[PDB]
Amino acid sequence: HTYDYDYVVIGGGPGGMASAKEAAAHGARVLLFDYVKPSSQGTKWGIGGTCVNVGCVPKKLMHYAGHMGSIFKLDSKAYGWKFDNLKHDWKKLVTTVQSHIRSLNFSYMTGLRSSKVKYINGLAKLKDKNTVSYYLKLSKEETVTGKYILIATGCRPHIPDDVEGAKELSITSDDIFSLKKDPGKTLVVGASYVALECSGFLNSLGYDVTVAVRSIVLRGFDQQCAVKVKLYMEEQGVMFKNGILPKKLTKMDDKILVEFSDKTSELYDTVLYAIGRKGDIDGLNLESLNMNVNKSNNKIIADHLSCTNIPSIFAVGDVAENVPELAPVAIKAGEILARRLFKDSDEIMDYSYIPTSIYTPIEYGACGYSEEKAYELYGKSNVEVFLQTCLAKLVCLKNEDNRVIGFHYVGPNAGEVTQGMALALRLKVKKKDFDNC
Amino acid sequence: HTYDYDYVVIGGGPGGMASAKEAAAHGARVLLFDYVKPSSQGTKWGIGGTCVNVGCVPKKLMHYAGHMGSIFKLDSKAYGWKFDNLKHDWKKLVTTVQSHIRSLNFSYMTGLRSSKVKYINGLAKLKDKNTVSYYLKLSKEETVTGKYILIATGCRPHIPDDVEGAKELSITSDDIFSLKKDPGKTLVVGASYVALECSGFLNSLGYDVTVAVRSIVLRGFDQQCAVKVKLYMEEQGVMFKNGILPKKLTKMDDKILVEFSDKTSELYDTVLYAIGRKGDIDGLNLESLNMNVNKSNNKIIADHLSCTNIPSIFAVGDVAENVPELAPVAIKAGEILARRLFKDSDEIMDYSYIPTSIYTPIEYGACGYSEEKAYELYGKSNVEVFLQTCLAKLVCLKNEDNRVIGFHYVGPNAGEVTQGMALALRLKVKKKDFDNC
Ligand SMILES: Cc1cc2nc3c(=O)[nH]c(=O)nc-3n(C[C@H](O)[C@H](O)[C@H](O)COP(=O)(O)OP(=O)(O)OC[C@H]3O[C@@H](n4cnc5c(N)ncnc54)[C@H](O)[C@@H]3O)c2cc1C
Ligand SMILES: Cc1cc2nc3c(=O)[nH]c(=O)nc-3n(C[C@H](O)[C@H](O)[C@H](O)COP(=O)(O)OP(=O)(O)OC[C@H]3O[C@@H](n4cnc5c(N)ncnc54)[C@H](O)[C@@H]3O)c2cc1C
Repeated sequence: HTYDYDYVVIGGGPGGMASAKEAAAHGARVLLFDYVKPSSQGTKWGIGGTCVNVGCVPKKLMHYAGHMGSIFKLDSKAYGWKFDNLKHDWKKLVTTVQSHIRSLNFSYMTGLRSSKVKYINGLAKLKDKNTVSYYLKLSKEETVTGKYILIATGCRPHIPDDVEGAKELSITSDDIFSLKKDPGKTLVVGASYVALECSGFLNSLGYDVTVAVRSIVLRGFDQQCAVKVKLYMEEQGVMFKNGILPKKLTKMDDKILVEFSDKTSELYDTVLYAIGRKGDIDGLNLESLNMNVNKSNNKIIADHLSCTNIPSIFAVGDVAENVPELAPVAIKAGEILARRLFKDSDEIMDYSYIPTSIYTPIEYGACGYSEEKAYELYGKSNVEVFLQTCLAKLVCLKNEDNRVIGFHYVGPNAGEVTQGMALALRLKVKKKDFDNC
Repeated sequence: HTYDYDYVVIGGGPGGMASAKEAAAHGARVLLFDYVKPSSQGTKWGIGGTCVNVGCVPKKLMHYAGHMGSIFKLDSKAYGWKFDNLKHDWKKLVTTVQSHIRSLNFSYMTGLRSSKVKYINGLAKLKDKNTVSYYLKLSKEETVTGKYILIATGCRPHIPDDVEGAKELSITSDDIFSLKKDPGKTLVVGASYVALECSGFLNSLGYDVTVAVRSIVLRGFDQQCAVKVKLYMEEQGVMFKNGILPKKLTKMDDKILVEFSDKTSELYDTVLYAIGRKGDIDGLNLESLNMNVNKSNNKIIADHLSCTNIPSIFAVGDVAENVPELAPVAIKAGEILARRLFKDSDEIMDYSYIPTSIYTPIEYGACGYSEEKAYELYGKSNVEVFLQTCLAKLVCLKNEDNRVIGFHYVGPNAGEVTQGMALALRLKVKKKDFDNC
């Protein structure tokens, strides 16, 4: 009618993509934007967003490389295997990782045209409630109109501005997976699942890794398991600086001089910041429409309907506040919105009992409620916990037939196990059913 | 005062163990026998039964050894890991395996007395409805009386008697996990999940294996997958002799000349039989009490309640007919019987939806009815199938909301995936649930 496109998505990640290929799968004409702003270290990559280029894919691949070395050094010789001169080539791992990422970048290209979604390689910005201005990447504007707009820009790794040298001298998850030079003696700053996973496979590869955590590691997860992971990581050679953080970074002849709140200065080889990520919003001119944005984390504020502060606009994925930063949790929410918008669907997003799996030296799969968080919502009185690397932790409700609220496992292949249990939780499994299984 | 014991258990395997302890855990005077008759190659072992000494445990340890290699060969180098002079010491592996097996041997021993279950290391024989005779291990016979008697003697590998030289020249699973000398060029006769697993890890270790099958592999599971597993094993270097079996085995300078039905005669270093296992009942004197036994496999015929024709005697584990040969399936079955007997329990053993995992080169975990099993039971119009190393087979009912009845996954970690999804099936999952997951 009087709109260039019915569906104008901003961001080519799993979410934005997942929704586009869905809106076009129901007739609607969809225009999709995706442009990778270079990292703080000038690193760039192809179409696919975070998960593919600097997330799940490269992360898991790296992990595997680290797990091999771990298997060789711990078990290999005990199981009758004999080998000589065991060494690891960093550049070989990267070339393999980056090679695979590129074969996906192309695999996703030939995917858009197949779904017939007009893809433009340019960074977009909000011109008007129904209009989207953009720059094709030289900068000359080009405007477009759409019946509905989706914001799926996700987030980008956060680096502190108050810390002198941090921004310029350190790297992030954005750079590590395509890093040319050897990581060398590495300092990892943060306690996220990313921070521990990175310092996790770096240590397994045989690097001098050191993690600086302000307070706790894996905040948001069950802390009885979090502590077991940290202890294990410490036994494997990962050293933690508890309560100490970098105050300033200085260059010293191809080495980084890090000064901690400790007043202690230990010069490292590579500094990696993984203190969290904040939504990529600053370039979307949102103040011009007074959108509901969370200042703390820079995310769009979205109701479960996925509707924004403005009726015309929507938000899905890592940009939405309180929405778990997972590839799958982002794909579905995008699928549903497409049906809500173009198939007159009545289904709404389900954010409960989604399983996450941290790929640390010792894996930690989690689905449902933490123990402590289950106490806040239901109280110790009404919450019962059971144990049942063969450790498993089941958190269930006292008052309603010990129905399982949460499930946590710190063991080999936790990712695999937790995924199955996740479906059992949705079917409202109960301890009764477990012991009798 | 009537009998010497309240409970007399013949068999020290998983089933016998689990039961005796559960019986003693509720106030019953329990006597338990266990005596490992030497293999056809004179191989003997400590207390714990099959799973521990010549089953699950060792099998899994061996597989893991082979798996390492497979990682070295296939993936190691691609991930930046370099090394020299890769070799495998068979002896080192057995000493590691056997060491662990012995650590368990002692664990269980100290466990029984810890649960106060009078244990005799003698092989038993039925004297009458509630009297058991046994011989210490010259001979003397000691009788003992019991209110309830349980037989849990499991099975032992089968070697054909019609084939000349087989019994004397060839080996079985009883032998391999403690084999002094190298297996060398190995011929594995049979297609059982044991048959494939063994030839699998032997192959992964780097031996010249050869599997002679009658017709099909893994009869009883979903053939669609059984074909995948065979194909993959072939690509990995396993040679299958289809529809060709040995008709005679001859000795020759430390090698064995195997003459096949093919009219072809080739020579191997080691010939392993895994064509199936038959219940160890022959020496129980059961035919004295006209027991109901399945003639083809020498198994006791069991009640849903684990009852024989003789109400004073019960049967559990692997000796019972149509009872799946899994360590867990024998424990739960042996623990219910105990409660049933000594704690007036009204509970019955459920056999449906029990998960198995085949540790072949490519793992294949299964749970629920097979595709052919489903059809014959429910009908093709009634049943629909859905397919997801990333592919899973779902066999669900058309008529009742596509409730899953069979889950088959051939992948990296089938065991884990199958285990989890197993519980889901018991909760009566639907394809509708899976799609939503
Ligand atoms: C190291 C790491 C490991 C992870 N591992 C896992 C895992 O194992 N499993 C899991 O489920 N999740 C994992 N995640 C999280 C997962 O990657 C994200 O939650 C998922 O990618 C969400 O995608 P999204 O569409 O919401 O945002 P994104 O995937 O980040 O997509 C946003 C895209 O839009 C583009 N863009 C941004 N701004 C603009 C603009 N204004 N104009 C045009 N284009 C723009 C960006 O280039 C970006 O590529 C991991 C994350 C990280 C960092
Ligand atoms: C190679 C192999 C691999 C396997 N892997 C797995 C697996 O991975 N997972 C799984 O769940 N299951 C596995 N199984 C099956 C599992 O081992 C059995 O199903 C389980 O051990 C059942 O034990 P049971 O107590 O019923 O009998 P058994 O374990 O065989 O116990 C019977 C015991 O009684 C003793 N006995 C026999 N006669 C007498 C006598 N008259 N007097 C005194 N004692 C006697 C025998 O010496 C024997 O030790 C495997 C089996 C094999 C052969």
